[PDB]
Amino acid sequence: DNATNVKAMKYLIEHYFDNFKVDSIEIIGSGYDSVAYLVNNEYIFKTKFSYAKEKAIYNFLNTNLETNVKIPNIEYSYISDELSILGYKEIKGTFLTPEIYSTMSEEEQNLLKRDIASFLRQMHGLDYTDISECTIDNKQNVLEEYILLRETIYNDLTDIEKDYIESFMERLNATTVFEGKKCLCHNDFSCNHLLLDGNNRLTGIIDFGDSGIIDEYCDFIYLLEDSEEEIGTNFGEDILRMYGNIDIEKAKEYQDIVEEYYPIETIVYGIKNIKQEFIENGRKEIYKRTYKD
Ligand SMILES: Nc1nc2c(ncn2[C@@H]2O[C@H](COP(=O)(O)OP(=O)(O)NP(=O)(O)O)[C@@H](O)[C@H]2O)c(=O)[nH]1
Ligand SMILES: NC[C@H]1O[C@H](O[C@H]2[C@H](O[C@@H]3O[C@H](CO)[C@@H](O)[C@H]3O)[C@@H](O)[C@H](N)C[C@@H]2N)[C@H](N)[C@@H](O)[C@@H]1O
Ligand SMILES: [Cl-]
Ligand SMILES: [Mg+2]
Ligand SMILES: [Mg+2]
Repeated sequence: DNATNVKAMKYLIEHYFDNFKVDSIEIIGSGYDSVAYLVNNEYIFKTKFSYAKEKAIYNFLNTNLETNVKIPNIEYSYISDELSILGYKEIKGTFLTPEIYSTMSEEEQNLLKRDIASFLRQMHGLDYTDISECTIDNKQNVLEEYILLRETIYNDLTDIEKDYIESFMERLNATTVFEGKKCLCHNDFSCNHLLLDGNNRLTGIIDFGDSGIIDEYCDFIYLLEDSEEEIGTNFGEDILRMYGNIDIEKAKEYQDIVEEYYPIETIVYGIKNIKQEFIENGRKEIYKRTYKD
């Protein structure tokens, strides 16, 4: 089942990109709706059975970004309703993790943080007129997701579940954090998308698949996150200081609101994609959070 999925994708790549010969192909990653392949120890091929926005973003950034940090440069694309494939040369490096960060010297850490702040400053500073179609309004997306809840499963939720959702919506309505600067954000800027070179400096960034014109605060939500997957609040805070001209408390409020939203986001994903286990997981997560002392 490892060896069979790969054969079909080898076939599709050779069918759709005429002169492309697959000598080797293995799985390097996968979401719940996509799979990524390392081909010829040289190319990444991201694939999905339903990437046009993602392509437009790479094409916009490879034109306009001034940076030594490498990003996917799309050489192969096939995009249709039922299948999408993007291919580009693998960016070489090692992914940032907590464990690697804790072994870096104070100075090594500082340089990495400066590299990050610098990349974000450059991306957030772009004139985004040429990708203006790629706007994203998170508040309005939540209101629309909430309506879909009300139209589907909300009435069958428990009272505890409903209180969690209502209490979130009360907070969404009171917050000011969606009313600030908009700019082009990576919008999934977690350390599993950041690549280091042999000196532990930022050498590449991947997965601009959720990128768009959105609140400036968006690109700090994972840098600020306190979890096993991410480095820590202090990492995000120092990066925020280095980046400058940004209200740190509101960045944290933004991050905290999105974190509160995660279980509802999980439920909504379950409804939209008809996957009951996601509905169950998000509801379960509500109980876990409700009972943490
Ligand atoms: N070293 C390296 N790995 C890459 C590169 N591009 C993708 N990957 C690997 O492929 C995995 C999946 O890639 P990614 O762009 O994050 O897509 P995804 O997040 O699973 N899919 P989607 O963005 O559609 O949800 C990554 O976790 C990483 O391991 C690359 O340029 N270099
Ligand atoms: N894996 C548990 C964590 O999930 C979320 O964080 C991840 C976050 O959320 C993913 O959402 C998936 C479900 O749709 C999930 O599979 C996620 O990977 C992801 O977008 C980042 N690139 C990596 C983040 N660390 C939460 N915001 C975080 O609080 C929680 O600790
Ligand atoms: Cl359920
Ligand atoms: Mg990814
Ligand atoms: Mg992605």
